[PDB]
Amino acid sequence: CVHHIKRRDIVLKWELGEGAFGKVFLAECHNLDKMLVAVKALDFQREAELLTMLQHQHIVRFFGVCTEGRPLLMVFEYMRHGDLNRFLRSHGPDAKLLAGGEDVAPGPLGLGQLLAVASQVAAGMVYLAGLHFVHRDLATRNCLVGQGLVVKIGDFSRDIYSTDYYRVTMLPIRWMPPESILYRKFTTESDVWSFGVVLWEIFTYGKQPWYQLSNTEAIDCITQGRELERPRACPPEVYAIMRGCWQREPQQRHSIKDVHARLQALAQAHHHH
Ligand SMILES: c1cncc(CNc2ccc3ncnc(Nc4ccc(N5CCOCC5)cc4)c3n2)c1
Ligand SMILES: [Cl-]
Repeated sequence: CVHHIKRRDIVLKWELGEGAFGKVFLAECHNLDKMLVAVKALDFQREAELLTMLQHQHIVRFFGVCTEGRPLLMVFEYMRHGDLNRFLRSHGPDAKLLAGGEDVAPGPLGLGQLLAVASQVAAGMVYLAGLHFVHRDLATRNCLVGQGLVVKIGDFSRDIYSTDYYRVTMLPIRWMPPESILYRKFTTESDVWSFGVVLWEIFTYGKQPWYQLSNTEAIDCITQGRELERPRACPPEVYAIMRGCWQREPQQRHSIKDVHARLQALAQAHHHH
């Protein structure tokens, strides 16, 4: 089902960044005549199958693979502003004094932009839950930002701090509910919990959840029922949505459809203000 692209049709331009299990290049792709794309260089067939199967406005567009020798390539649409975690951090309260001279309006993202970012990640999660698909690793580091604040889920691995994953098989324990940490029970309800944690990342401008703690201390705090504090930039109504995602019992957590509807209502009420 995965579309195969000829190596000759892929012209690598320059590296955009590099992660753990691969590199990311800006490239030009022919016969897709001349298109600007992002190429990830390294199961490969299973991850490619998933990206082929998924098709939504808030899931990164996938064009196919190149298995003509080595290295294995994955072709995606180019998302200009990169990963959402770095985007949040570089557009936070300390965006002006740290940004470059050419950078357009350096400063923190306003409430309207934070809600639009949150609403687009939720739209992608609504699509995944409708297909009974469990992501298992939802976090801003796995999201991408394109021109005009277009936000999409881009991956189904890399990290900002090495502490994002815990060796139990690497688990993103800071994003996980107690049933996932304790029994590896992954469901659309464990994904809604991770979405509540993504909301916390958005409203802290990309801070690591439980940053003050080591992964073993975070496991203890999470399983004991400790809740992440309300971020300074988070309105009380957004924190109430986070708490709805964080109900201890998986079946008591708000559905992603209701979370999305509430984020969309708040975003619409703030558009003209
Ligand atoms: C990340 C999240 N989700 C999916 C991925 C792979 N998939 C895709 C697809 C399309 C892409 N279009 C542009 N950029 C992409 N990724 C990219 C570019 C630069 C960085 N860095 C490295 C660290 O310092 C700052 C710059 C990071 C990631 C990208 N990744 C990657
Ligand atoms: Cl509340």
